[PDB]
Amino acid sequence: MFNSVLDTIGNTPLIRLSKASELTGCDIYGKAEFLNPGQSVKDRAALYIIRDAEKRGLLRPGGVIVEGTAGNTGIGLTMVAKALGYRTAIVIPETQSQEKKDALRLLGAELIEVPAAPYRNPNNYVRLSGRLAEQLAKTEPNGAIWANQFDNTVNRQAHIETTAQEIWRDTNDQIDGFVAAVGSGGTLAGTAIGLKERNHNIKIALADPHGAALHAFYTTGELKAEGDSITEGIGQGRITANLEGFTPDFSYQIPDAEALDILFALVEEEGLCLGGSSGINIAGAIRLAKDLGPGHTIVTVLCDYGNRYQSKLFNPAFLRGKSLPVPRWLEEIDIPFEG
Repeated sequence: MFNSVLDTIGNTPLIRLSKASELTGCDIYGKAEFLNPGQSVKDRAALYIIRDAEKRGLLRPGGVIVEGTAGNTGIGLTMVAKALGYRTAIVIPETQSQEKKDALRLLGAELIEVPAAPYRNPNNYVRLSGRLAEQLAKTEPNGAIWANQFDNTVNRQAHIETTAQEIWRDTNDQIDGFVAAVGSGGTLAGTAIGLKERNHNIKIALADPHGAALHAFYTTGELKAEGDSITEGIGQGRITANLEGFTPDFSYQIPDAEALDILFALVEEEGLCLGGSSGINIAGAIRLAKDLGPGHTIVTVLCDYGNRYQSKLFNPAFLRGKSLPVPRWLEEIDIPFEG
């Protein structure tokens, strides 16, 4: 029933979050986007972006897709590209986890590592990937397109047409609230459009880590960032094109300790080891449940696995340096060798 791995993208299950549901008197669920074949939520935008470039005649067999990505979008793009007969040129900051870079080279991406840089600096990997697409388009006979996830609204469109419909159908029209953190804004803005189209009374919440500017913008009008977060995949300092015209009904600023407490307990109590953005998202789902009151159904997103972030998110020495909680179980049996 599946002609290729592309047919396994999406249609992900809702997993009940036991301790969060018990604490709030609500039914809280996390959408298991980590069960996508590329192992993250980004498979959805990756498919839609490449299909859009095809339908517009911008990609011909053997063409190249260029993207500035911290990793997940690169993995999703290269998987879809190889299945459909295209190539990828991936600009990634050199600071990202080795596990992510290896996955990209194993899948066949052409990998270009650059130093980390704030968006203000033109050598920021996103702005730089735009100029790389412009450069390669001059010499690629089969096309060279800029995926441009942050500002290509086909990203948002993927979540309008798939994520929101799956959530609407899987909760049997009973969902009361949806909450997610923002990177490009595709997940939150797109799911919100699709959910509110189905029921304008659904409440939408932003979950924002320290060091992002979006909570301040929506609540005070100022794009002001304070502190920093060790979570990765999220944290946005400008209104991207995917965020254009979006306003959340609730907005929460989640400190790292709150998200990590949830993540560490989820490993031990519920057998789930998830990335930093999932801790921010579940923390926001609990906040939303408290504002709505008991008896409601809330859905958030479990964006990727915790594996790829062990050296920081689950590292005692690194966490202690930032005064963050430490996984208790990472803090002497006689082996019964014979002879």
